[PDB]
Amino acid sequence: WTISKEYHIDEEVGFALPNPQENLPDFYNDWMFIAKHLPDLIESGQLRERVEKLNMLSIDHLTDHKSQRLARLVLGCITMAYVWGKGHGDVRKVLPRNIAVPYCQLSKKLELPPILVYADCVLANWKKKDPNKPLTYENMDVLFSFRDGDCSKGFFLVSLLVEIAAASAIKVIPTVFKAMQMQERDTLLKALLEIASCLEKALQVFHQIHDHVNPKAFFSVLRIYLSGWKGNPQLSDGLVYEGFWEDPKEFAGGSAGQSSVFQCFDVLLGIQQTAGGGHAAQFLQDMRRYMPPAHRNFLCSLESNPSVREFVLSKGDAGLREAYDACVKALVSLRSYHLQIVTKYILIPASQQGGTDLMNFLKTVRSTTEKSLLK
Ligand code: HEM
Ligand SMILES: O[C@H](C[C@H]1c2c(F)cccc2-c2cncn21)[C@H]1CC[C@H](O)CC1
Repeated sequence: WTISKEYHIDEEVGFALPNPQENLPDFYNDWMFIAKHLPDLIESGQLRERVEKLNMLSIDHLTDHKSQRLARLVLGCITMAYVWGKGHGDVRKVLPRNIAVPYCQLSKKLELPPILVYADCVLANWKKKDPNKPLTYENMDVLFSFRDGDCSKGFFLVSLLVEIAAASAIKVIPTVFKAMQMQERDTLLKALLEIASCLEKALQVFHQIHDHVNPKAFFSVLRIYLSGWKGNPQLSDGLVYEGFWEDPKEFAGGSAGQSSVFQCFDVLLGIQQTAGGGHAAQFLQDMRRYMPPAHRNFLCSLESNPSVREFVLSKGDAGLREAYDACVKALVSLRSYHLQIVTKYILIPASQQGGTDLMNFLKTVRSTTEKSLLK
């Protein structure tokens, strides 16, 4: 009773793909070579030609979901490398048909947009060095990078380690809703203290970012390859997916608003982050379309259950209010620390070279979390 079945949420890894596939069938060896040698092919300036000189491979040889997730990540990384190139200005506004058609095919099959997404580069872009050793940074590695010294391993692994840390709270969600219907007051308080404990533990995981991500490398390099073609001046009308669409289609770039973890606690605790017409709420709602289907289904199914904030508010129980508030406080702590990280990794490098609009969105989301406190 957690239903890792219907909503595809693993007990230890959570929204992450449990044990992602490292290699694709030999049929797709031409795809795998490009994706694995992206730093070299970009630096040498022969990535684009090597992509242009590909044959349209059929997505029919991708049998299981794991291989379909790998190919999504493989083609997603190739697309970002093709579009952005060296990342200095020369942008390709047309994705070749031999890449654009199979990518769009597999994208429709997995109900995800044809752009690199959080679920590709974080949830499915990992492996454990020794399978018998635990899930720790030191025992882990990413499958794909963009450039040498892009700090993508540190960026993707720390996001994943945070996502895994938060999974420990997702398994107590059924207990929260059942304790509410059965009116098991003490169980609900204990369940809320357990969620708060897990979110407090996930804050220490964030600390690891400083050890494996450099401000200059993230801002001047990594940031470029995660950028998309929705509201982007250097791709005004979007990107053309050759032989699939007639018109250039606009797709949003990489966003952690695509992480189901933070969105599900915002829903669970009844923090009005999606409710309203404002930019912040609209953006977070849009990013749900960039999540795997089972995961966006879990978020609306949580919305379909009675409110935890309203239940706690309906009772003159200080102990239940304190437990609920510990969860909210743990979320404000994560977002307050995250705002400090964004100052180091975006605000300062930008000053030594937009960023204010990103700061406003984050401060608003944090504000909304802060205002959800009962007191
Ligand atoms: C170098 C470190 C990091 C930087 C520079 C960074 C930057 C940003 C920026 C600029 C945003 C603005 C909105 C967007 O994504 O479109 C954002 C949002 C977000 N980031 Fe990070 N981030 C970092 C690390 C992390 C990590 C490790 C996580 C863990 C999962 C994370 C979780 C989030 C979440 C959940 C959001 C959505 C806003 C919210 O719900 O508060 N970020 N981040
Ligand atoms: O915030 C965006 C980046 C986004 C993101 C990925 F994309 C991939 C993996 C993890 C994360 C993450 C953590 N916290 C924010 N994120 C960033 C992308 C480039 C844009 O130009 C500016 C926003």
